[PDB]
Amino acid sequence: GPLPRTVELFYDVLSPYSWLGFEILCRYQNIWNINLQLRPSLITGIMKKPPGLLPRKGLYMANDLKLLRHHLQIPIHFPKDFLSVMLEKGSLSAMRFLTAVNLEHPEMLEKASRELWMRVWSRNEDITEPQSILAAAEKAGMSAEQAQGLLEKIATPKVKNQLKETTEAACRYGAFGLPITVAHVDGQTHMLFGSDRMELLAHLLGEKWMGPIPPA
Amino acid sequence: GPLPRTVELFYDVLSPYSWLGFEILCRYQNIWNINLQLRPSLITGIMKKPPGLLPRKGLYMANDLKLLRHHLQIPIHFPKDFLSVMLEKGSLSAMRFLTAVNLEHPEMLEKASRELWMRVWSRNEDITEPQSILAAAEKAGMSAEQAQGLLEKIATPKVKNQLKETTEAACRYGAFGLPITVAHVDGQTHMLFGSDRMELLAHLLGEKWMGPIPPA
Repeated sequence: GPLPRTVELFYDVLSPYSWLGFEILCRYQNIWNINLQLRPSLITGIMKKPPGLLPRKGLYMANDLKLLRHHLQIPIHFPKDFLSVMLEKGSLSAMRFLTAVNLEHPEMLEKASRELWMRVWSRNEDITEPQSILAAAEKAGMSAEQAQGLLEKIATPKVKNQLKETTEAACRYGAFGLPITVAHVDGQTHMLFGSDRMELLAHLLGEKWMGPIPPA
Repeated sequence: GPLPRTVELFYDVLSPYSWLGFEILCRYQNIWNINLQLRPSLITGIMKKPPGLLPRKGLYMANDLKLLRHHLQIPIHFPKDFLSVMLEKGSLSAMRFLTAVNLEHPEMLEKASRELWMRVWSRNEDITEPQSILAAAEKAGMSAEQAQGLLEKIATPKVKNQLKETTEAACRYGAFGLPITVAHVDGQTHMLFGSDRMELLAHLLGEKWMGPIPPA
């Protein structure tokens, strides 16, 4: 039959909306005729303040994630401590780990990514310490040795360069933030920003949109 | 039967995404059990730069409106001249006119608003000159005298104050930009930003989402 359309998702586990778009795409990956390609990326390679105590956009995000938790049925929870803190700690080791997973055991990438989001954006757990990464990896179903082997590659030139190259690809697609979803279909390439454009994606693909929680 | 839910749309004809959200809402106004309340507002009362020649977000908007023209079937066209120019000229008279229409002939507000968007965001026509406003009003189906009568009220304290008050209401709902859609349902008030959250709105209302172009 006709070849599946490649849909690339560029994401960083530090991004709440990246998780939301990720889950919607994963839900459609065996329904639509697509080749979902996960692209672990680093927001700090892309991103190029209000004096008010409680900025309007910050309030909006807090309210929005509350609604989207229910709408998408994803257990996303705003962190108990300052967002600034999670963000300052960063996701470098985590994204390098996911890059290593992509290179060695791509079939584990989806669950590994989900488990890291579950730490940072569901349970408010650290994702910068080695033990933290390993905990997520083992929850994803990786063996301790497998996870430890991948952990040891986080700082290798190959993994560091792959993450840079993937992040650069996002930039070349016009990314000003994550997530971006890139569909290659009908002889064109389309970049969509955020988690709220999946119905438009469906239309680009000529596929049926059944909402953020499609049936069996 | 149960009372319709009030859904407020705060908009400025200078905003392209306000037009898009407007049309989707107007399409559902007699399908869902809602009382659609149009709220003419002024972006300049709410809004509180990249050195690069062609900023990424500007490219994104250009590409996005191209896709959305087809997805929503709305004849939106990026202006031939600099956006900065349309924006510098502003929409003050136009939004005051629409405020006057809301106060005197609310049943004409939908078409009057549409015709002003058709000028600025479809045909790249001026919306600051009196003759421009009148042209849109007459296209909406207003009599020349009716339109002229409203035009003469643009600078009255009553109209000026109403526009300020409406814009202030948007601010009090947390607006950091337009459009915002405010649904009062199930004992809560929810503010949604932009034109891409209408499926979420449907879910809040317990109504069926049939895409941006619902059937008869």
